[PDB]
Amino acid sequence: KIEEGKLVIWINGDKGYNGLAEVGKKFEKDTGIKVTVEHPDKLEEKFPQVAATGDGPDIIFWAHDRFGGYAQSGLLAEITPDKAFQDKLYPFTWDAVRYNGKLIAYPIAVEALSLIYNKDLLPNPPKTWEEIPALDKELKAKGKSALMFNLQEPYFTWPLIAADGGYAFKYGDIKDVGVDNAGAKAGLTFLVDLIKNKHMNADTDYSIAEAAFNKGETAMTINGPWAWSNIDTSKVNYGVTVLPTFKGQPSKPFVGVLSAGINAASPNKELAKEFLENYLLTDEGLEAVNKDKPLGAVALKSYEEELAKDPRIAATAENAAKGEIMPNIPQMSAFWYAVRTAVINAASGRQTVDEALKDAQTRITK
Repeated sequence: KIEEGKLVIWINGDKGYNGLAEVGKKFEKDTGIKVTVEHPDKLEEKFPQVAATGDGPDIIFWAHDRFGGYAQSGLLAEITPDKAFQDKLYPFTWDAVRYNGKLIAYPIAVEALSLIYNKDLLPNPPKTWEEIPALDKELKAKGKSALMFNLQEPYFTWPLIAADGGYAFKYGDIKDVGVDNAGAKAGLTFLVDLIKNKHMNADTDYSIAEAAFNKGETAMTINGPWAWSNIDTSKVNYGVTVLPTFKGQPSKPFVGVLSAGINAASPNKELAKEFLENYLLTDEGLEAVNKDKPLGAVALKSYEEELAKDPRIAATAENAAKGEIMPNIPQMSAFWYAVRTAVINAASGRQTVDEALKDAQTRITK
């Protein structure tokens, strides 16, 4: 099964696995324990198959949303950091790793959508959604549009739909979803109106929105940190800020937390805890991973205050703190399917905000 006296770590190849490997050697030279870092493909799929037979890595890195399912099968060890350490990280990053009331992973990085704007076309971006319809009319007078973002994926529209009262699964509880409540309806209605008044096209997807923004056709777009590299090479003078409010309340973008779990079958749990708590989750450890490939916003308060010197990271973290934690539970799949259909049928008059959303509520509660 899992070897004793060492650490095998799994993380995705699109991360700073080389940087994490450096943090490992730093551990080796300090204990004599070899830390092997691997980045298998479909690792999010291989874990539940190797761990089930008592095998696999000691530590697995991945987005928090898949961890609920791992802990459901008892593949994850309940971690136990003391109050002192828990305080070194942002409180909300911890709610992302709580399952059935217990902590099942350490939060590493934070991710969330932000409002991106062309500083040349829009010196002062709108603080609210309600002021966007008007703004678009002004920009139309010059041949430019106000906003353009992916409308096909609920992941991009959820921020608005949930701004006022809207929410996925109630914190923990699965029989309590806020998809067809008054808030979600108000938000989706405002979204559909923008499409009806021609302020936005119902066929706008990711590629179209990105092209429009980079070619300088539209003033704003909603995207994540993974999109910045594209805009940089576009030269366009852009900025990243907090998302607009809707009816006085903040937009609720889903939050993704890159988490580090400990294999339940691992005989090196104490070592894993040592590595993660005193070697990785430190300003030096994270700065070694971030240098390889940026993590975005981090859960470690001390280091995050250092990364926030970037606008873009600071905006990411602000939007996240106000966001909603992606459904950690396994019932997540239904939600995405249900909401996606609703927004689409709602946008193309196939159904009304009431019908669409109501059908989505049942589909998820079943």
